[PDB]
Amino acid sequence: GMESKYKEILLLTGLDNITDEELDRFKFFLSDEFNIATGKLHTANRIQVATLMIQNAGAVSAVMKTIRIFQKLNYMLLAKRLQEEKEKVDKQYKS
Amino acid sequence: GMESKYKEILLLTGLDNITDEELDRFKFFLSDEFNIATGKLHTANRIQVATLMIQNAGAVSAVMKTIRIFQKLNYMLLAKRLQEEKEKVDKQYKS
Amino acid sequence: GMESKYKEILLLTGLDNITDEELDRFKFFLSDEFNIATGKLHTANRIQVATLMIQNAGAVSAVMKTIRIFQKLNYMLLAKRLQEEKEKVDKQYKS
Amino acid sequence: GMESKYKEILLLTGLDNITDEELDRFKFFLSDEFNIATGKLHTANRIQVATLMIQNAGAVSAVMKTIRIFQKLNYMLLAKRLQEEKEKVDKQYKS
Amino acid sequence: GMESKYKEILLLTGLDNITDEELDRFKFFLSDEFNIATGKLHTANRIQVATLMIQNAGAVSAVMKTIRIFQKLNYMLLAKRLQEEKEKVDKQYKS
Amino acid sequence: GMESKYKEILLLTGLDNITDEELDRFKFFLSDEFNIATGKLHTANRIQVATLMIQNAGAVSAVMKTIRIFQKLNYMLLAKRLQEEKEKVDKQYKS
Amino acid sequence: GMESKYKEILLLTGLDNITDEELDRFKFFLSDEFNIATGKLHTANRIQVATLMIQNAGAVSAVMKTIRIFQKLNYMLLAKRLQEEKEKVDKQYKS
Amino acid sequence: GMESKYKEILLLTGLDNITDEELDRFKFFLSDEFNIATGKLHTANRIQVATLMIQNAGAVSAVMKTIRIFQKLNYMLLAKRLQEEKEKVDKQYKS
Amino acid sequence: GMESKYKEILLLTGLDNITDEELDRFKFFLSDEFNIATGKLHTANRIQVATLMIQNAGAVSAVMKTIRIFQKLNYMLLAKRLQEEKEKVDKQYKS
Amino acid sequence: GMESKYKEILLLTGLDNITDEELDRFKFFLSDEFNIATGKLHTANRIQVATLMIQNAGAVSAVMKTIRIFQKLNYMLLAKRLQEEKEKVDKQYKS
Amino acid sequence: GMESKYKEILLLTGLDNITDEELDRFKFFLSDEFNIATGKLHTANRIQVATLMIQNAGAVSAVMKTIRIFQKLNYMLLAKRLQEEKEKVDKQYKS
Amino acid sequence: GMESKYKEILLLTGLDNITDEELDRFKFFLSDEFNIATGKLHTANRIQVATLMIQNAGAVSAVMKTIRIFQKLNYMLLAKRLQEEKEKVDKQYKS
Amino acid sequence: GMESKYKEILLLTGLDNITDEELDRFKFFLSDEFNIATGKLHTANRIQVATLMIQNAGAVSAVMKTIRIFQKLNYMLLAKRLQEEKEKVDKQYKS
Amino acid sequence: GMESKYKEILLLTGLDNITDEELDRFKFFLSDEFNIATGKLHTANRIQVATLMIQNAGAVSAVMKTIRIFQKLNYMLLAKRLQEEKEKVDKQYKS
Amino acid sequence: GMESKYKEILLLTGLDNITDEELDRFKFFLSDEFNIATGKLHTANRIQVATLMIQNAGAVSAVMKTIRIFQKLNYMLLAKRLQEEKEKVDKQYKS
Amino acid sequence: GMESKYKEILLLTGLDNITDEELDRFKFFLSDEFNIATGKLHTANRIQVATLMIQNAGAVSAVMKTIRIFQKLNYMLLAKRLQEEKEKVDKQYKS
Amino acid sequence: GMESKYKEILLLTGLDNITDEELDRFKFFLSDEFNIATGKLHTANRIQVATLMIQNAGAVSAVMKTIRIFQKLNYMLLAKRLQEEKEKVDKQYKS
Amino acid sequence: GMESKYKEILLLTGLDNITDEELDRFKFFLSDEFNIATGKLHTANRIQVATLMIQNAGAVSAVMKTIRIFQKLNYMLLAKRLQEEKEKVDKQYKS
Amino acid sequence: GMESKYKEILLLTGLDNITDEELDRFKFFLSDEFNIATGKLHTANRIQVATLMIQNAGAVSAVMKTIRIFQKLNYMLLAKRLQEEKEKVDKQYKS
Amino acid sequence: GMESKYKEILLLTGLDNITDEELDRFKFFLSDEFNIATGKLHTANRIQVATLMIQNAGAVSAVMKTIRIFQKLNYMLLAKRLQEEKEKVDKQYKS
Amino acid sequence: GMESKYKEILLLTGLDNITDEELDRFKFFLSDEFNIATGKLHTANRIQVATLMIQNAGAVSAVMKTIRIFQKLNYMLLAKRLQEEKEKVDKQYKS
Repeated sequence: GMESKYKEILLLTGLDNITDEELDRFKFFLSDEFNIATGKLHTANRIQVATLMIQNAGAVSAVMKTIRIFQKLNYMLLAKRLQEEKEKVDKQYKS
Repeated sequence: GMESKYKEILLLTGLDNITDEELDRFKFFLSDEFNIATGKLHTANRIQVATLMIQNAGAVSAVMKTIRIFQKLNYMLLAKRLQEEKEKVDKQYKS
Repeated sequence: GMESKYKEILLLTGLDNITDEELDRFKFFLSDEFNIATGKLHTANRIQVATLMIQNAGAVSAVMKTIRIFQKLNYMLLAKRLQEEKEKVDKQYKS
Repeated sequence: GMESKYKEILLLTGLDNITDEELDRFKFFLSDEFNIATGKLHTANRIQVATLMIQNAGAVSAVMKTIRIFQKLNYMLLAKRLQEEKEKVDKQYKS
Repeated sequence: GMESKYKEILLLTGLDNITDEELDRFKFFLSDEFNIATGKLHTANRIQVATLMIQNAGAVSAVMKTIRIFQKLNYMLLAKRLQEEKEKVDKQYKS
Repeated sequence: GMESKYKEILLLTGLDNITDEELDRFKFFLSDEFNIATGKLHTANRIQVATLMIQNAGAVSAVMKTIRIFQKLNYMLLAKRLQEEKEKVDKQYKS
Repeated sequence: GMESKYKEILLLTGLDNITDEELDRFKFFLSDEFNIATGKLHTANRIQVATLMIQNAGAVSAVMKTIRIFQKLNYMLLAKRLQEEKEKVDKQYKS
Repeated sequence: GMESKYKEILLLTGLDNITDEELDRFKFFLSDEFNIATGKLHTANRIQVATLMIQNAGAVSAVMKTIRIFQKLNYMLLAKRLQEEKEKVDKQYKS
Repeated sequence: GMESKYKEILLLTGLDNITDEELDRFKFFLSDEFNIATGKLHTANRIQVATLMIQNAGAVSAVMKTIRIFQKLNYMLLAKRLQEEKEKVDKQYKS
Repeated sequence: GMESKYKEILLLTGLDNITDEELDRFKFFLSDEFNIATGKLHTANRIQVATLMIQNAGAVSAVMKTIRIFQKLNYMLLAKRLQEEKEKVDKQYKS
Repeated sequence: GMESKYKEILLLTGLDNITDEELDRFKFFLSDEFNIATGKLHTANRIQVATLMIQNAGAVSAVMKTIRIFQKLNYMLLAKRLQEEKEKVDKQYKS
Repeated sequence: GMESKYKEILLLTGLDNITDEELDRFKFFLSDEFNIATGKLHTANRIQVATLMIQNAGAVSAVMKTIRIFQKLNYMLLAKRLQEEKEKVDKQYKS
Repeated sequence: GMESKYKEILLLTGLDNITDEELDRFKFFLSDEFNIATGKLHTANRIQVATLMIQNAGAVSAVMKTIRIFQKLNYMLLAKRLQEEKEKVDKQYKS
Repeated sequence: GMESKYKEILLLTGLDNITDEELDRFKFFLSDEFNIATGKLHTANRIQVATLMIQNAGAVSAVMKTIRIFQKLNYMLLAKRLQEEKEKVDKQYKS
Repeated sequence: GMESKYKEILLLTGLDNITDEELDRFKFFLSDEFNIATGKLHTANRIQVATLMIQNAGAVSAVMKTIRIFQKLNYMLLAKRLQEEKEKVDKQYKS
Repeated sequence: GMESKYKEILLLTGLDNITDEELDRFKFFLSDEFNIATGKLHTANRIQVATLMIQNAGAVSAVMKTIRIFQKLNYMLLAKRLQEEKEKVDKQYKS
Repeated sequence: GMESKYKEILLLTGLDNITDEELDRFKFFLSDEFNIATGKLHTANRIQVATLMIQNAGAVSAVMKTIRIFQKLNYMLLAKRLQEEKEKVDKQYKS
Repeated sequence: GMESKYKEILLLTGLDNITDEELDRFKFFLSDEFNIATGKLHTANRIQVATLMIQNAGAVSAVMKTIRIFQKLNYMLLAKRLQEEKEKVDKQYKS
Repeated sequence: GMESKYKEILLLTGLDNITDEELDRFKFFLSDEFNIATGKLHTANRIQVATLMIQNAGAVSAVMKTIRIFQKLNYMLLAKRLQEEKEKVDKQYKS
Repeated sequence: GMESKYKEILLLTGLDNITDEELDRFKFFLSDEFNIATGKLHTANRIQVATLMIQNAGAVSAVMKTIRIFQKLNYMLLAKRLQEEKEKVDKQYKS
Repeated sequence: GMESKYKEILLLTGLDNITDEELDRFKFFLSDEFNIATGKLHTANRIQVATLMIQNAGAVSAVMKTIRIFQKLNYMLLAKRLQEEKEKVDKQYKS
């Protein structure tokens, strides 16, 4: 169930709140944290980006490295919100 | 039929009468009343904004929260007009 | 033959004269007059919109409800032109 | 007959009213409610999605979990409409 | 001879005018009107679908239930055309 | 007579409702429940598959293990339908 | 002479109109109505099947049980046609 | 010799120019013009179809009813070509 | 000499032009026109079939009942050819 | 040879010079001039459209009705070019 | 009389229900249970096989070893049926 | 070749020399000289405007009516230049 | 020896190079050139076809009429090759 | 050997370098140069197309008419390449 | 029983969760781990791929090398899931 | 008795588990291990193949060379299963 | 090799250096130099434009007419650069 | 033994690694290297193709001409692999 | 003794290695080398064929003409093997 | 093993990192380095492109010419990365 | 890791701090330092500009030539900041 909650955190809170140019910055910094080939990243939307991130690193490190890339882009609000949702889920299932 | 009348109130009277900068203020205050992800709000036009509002909260609370956000922006004329159209429709179908 | 004339009225006079944003308003008000599922309306062009309207309500009520939706959008010129073409065809075949 | 009515609710009201990107979000959240292998979900259309949902969980829990996934995606209008149609059918055959 | 005319109505007017996705919707709603096993419906074309419908319910109830399923799919134009052809044949041989 | 009813359940309800790829999955899981040599399973159709299953395990355990393999393939609808038909026949002749 | 007419009904109308897979379904359901050993049914053609049916139950119960097995296979058209030919012969010689 | 020329017209001009799906439509409309049992039509190729048509109605009415069925399928080009070849042969031997 | 000509008509034109399955249909319908015991018909070839037909009914009624059985099997071409050869011989010796 | 020249006029000059949306308008107006079932028109390309037009009305009336439909779509340049090529071929072979 | 009943069990229930390839498997496993020379088994039919089995081991051990060879071939249905008939005869005459 | 020269006159001299607001005036006066649907004019650039003008009236009347619309907008310099280029081409090819 | 060379031409070059469907076309056109009864042609292979052709018309007219039937089937390559081999043998023994 | 070189020219240089839509144009223009029945052309691939062309006109006129059809489709590069390879082979064996 | 559990792991968890393009990558990397001839891999589906893998290396090394190839394709989620299911089965039967 | 057990291993485990194409590969590699004339191998089934192998090399070397040929065909699963059954029988009778 | 160098000149130097609106001007002037149907030009990118130009006129006249069209559009810099690269290649291979 | 090794090279390495369309190209080029009649090549599989090649030219020239035909089809990898296996066998037995 | 060795060469190596269709080709070419009446060849098996060949020409010319007929059928492998065995026997007894 | 490493370099590092338009440029420059027919390149994806490159030139020259084509497209980063991976593998296995 | 740090320097410090007109000056001076085709530069944003710079020259020379172009534009502050970040990274990883 923690997989599903990290899917909702990653897609619904994280990727849905960034704009299109911010999505292009995010795809510009995916290849330095994930070892994902950029040739399918180049035209992906938010759902395919979440599918490549969860598929290529797991949901836990997908959300954690999403926080890391959002801190690379100086998006302190969204990184703070993903840490709040992530700690609510870690409180939810790790306790 | 009340759904269609609230669609005409929301799009035709409400959103079509605000300008582009006023639309950007409106999108700036959508996220505090609707729980809509802003990443698709950022480049939406009036029709897509009405589609996200009606889709994400229903037409009744969409128009009512439109009145509320227009009162947050001190647009007393448009909020008064949406209350007039809304009470004409509530008189039309609720009686 | 009246089917073909109402096809020419609907596509050639009606839908071809509205712009793209006006087409999006038109698709925003199709679901309140036609019981058409919007999931295929969302990316349709004018030909597919005319195909769904004629397919889902017939050409006669398709053109008549096109006049009705154009009067919902306050497009009095195009609604007047569709009534002129529609009465020329009704004069043509109904007499 | 309740199977057929839940088929009409699921395909006609539920899946036909969501767009293509919303369908991709829906497929992104099918695997957390259904235990359906995603490799055939990835290129399915609405009919094949309804066939996998009804085939893999039954029509009743298919429509009920459709309401649940639509509430995960914050689609309160479509979830409300599926609850209205579902309660009309449960009133129709359960009474 | 009425069998042959209902074959021409069913295949030529009815099934040949629906598209491929509409054929998949039609096959999705065959099992609720015909008691036909879907395992051979899944890859059938229009001719094999007409053969299973006429074979499994007769041509008269095949065309009549084709009108019924087309009214389930909100295809009012094709259902109206099948009622026009069906009443021309019933006028042709029943009178 | 119970042999004939389980033949109608197995062939008519069970095997006729699965598609061709689902039949290939079913043949892929026959060898783990039946001790049937796969060399004649590889090109069999539904009738020859039913003949090898009834011939190699009897009709009762053929239908019961059909329910078991359909539950291995997560086909809850068809397994539920075979349990409904099987309990109608067990009610029919065992009572 | 009624024997010859039931031979023409059974072979010419009944068995010649079913296909090869339908013939295999028919042979799959012969053993539940006729007490015929299946070891010679397995490779028979339509003429040998008619010879075993007429030889093992008579032509009258052969055609009547052919109608019964065709109603087991949901072949309502062919069962209706065999009842029409059978009642034309029973009208022909029984009156 | 007219038999051989109508064989060349039927097989070489008529049946060889229709595709496979058009052949299945043709077999779907053979049973309404020829009184041929469909159970051997179902898997026949063009040569066996020509053999059943010439065998069951003669070559002259075989080609003439081929023109009639091609006009049922709205194949005006092939029906026109078969009338041209048929009138060249009737000019060839009838004069 | 008319006996020899009807032998050539029966064996050379009639029985040699039907195939093996058509020969089995012919043997299936010999017992209704000839009062021939089928136990020697079951493995006969065309020459032994002609010997039993000419031996058991004479050559004239053998060829005439061959035309009758070929019209029972809807073989209008071969029945027409046997009537043409039979009328050439009846013209040859009866005039 | 005039058939081949009208094929080159129809495919090479006529259909190859219209764009994809213009092809969809053309398919939208094929059903009013040709009695072609639209269910195969819906996904056809230019070659299959030319095959259905030449197959269903002949090449001469195919090109002439192509000029007529291009004049329905106000494509005066392409209709003028098809009349120029058509009159060059009619000058070529009719004189 | 028990000899005759075991003859009816062996030939009528046992050997008549196996197919030709199953008969060849049965002959392939006769030489390991009966000490029968295979040179006359190689072209025998079911009657000659039953004659060699009853002649070479008696009817009782013929039927019992038939059950044993059918259990070698995993034919649990036919072995179960031969045990049912064998126990009906042993109940019939041994009690 | 005169078609190409009028294309160079229309696009290169005529439409490329007017500004964006002048292009919007030009599109505002296209519908009174060309019978072009304005819904695609509304967002066209100079190349698409030239394509709709040449496509919908030919190059000769396209350039001549371009001169006429430029004289409606009081653009005497550009209308004079298009008459100079047009008379250089008419001198070039008409003499 | 010319008989043997025409046997090698007919079987080895002619009949061995045509496929199975082409062999069925060839058998479909044997009866118009050879007066061979088709009832043994229907299941013959290439060797039996060559035996009936050489037996029923001689090897010389067998190969020459093979060229003629191959020219009826528009097989210009194989007819050209049989004319080349036939003229090599006629050069070989006729000179 | 010239046959083999023209096979390599036709298949390897000619047909392998055209795409799928270009192959459909090529099949659309085969019937005007070859007298090949289109019913087997409709689903052929490049190898079967080369087999029908070489089989129905020889390799020399097959390649030469391939150049002619490629010049009908304005494929000057591939027609030039086939003329270069064809003249290299004609230089190779004709000199 | 461990064979059956590794079949369910390989087909149900492993191959059913990868998409079609991912299946083509998987087939692209089968030949480097299995010594399987690719000529039958090229058009196989998931069931035939699982049959060739289990047939050509056993189920244990089939699943283990499936994990290895999924780690070659950087599919860490599916490789982790196959290691979880594989260790649940090794815990299930190895302990 | 070891002869009978190796017969059950060879036919039941070995040859019955390979498919038809795998049987043709097996027959393709029989002649390199057995000195069996292939002219009777070419149309044999599994029982006749087992009869020629046991007849021509004995059951022990028949099963052992079956393992060897299955290892030539890279069928490691079936070769492993035949070694398991062979070592169970060698444990059974050699100890 | 000169073909490859003119491909690099045309795509890399010529078409890659023009913008999107300049590409639309270029496509607007392709039809006056190439006899290319514009219906596939309308949505092509630079690679498909280069493929249609090289395919429809050869690489040499493709680059030379590219220089000519660039001089029609007054692009003296790019036409000068294509003449410089073209003369470097003509110096490279023509000397 | 060299015959067996060249059989394993030809079937296992050579023909099993080419796909089905590549097999059809291979059969298209067999007739230019082997003097094999194509009428049995047309429906052969890889085993029958290897049987005709080894039967009609020997295994040594079969593998060597397989390398030659694979170099005609530009399959440098498979031709290189067959030369590697062929030189391993020639090293194995020729030294 | 040379008679016996040529019997073993002819029957065991030569005739036993050809298939049934190849035996029919061989019988088709026996009459051109042996002056054997074909009426007993038509149903002979390999042993009776060897008996007629050795009886009608001696064993030496029987084997030598067997090589000659196998070279007529392009069976270079079997002709080479018969020459190898024949030269081993001629080395065995002639030296 | 070097073949597998160059497969991983070519597909995983090289082709997966280029986008779709870059893939179309790559396919535009494949025909100048590989002698691959472009008709199957035109719709290939990255896996089929890698299969044609490795199949048509080997993996070593496939990767090396991939570096060469990437240097033709000025992709210095990807060419540098393929040289780094290629030298890591050449260090891995060549040392 | 130095690649990622130079990506953050180039995009985050360098390109994000210049305005839109300064970005147009930067694109105006990219073609003199990078050999990048300007046709895709013309509408690129900062992310696509960074992708073309890093893709076309590497990250190190991308940042260094960014400093060089910023010194061409007299942007001494941003060039100084990029030298400070670049020397912090060169201190970070080069020491």
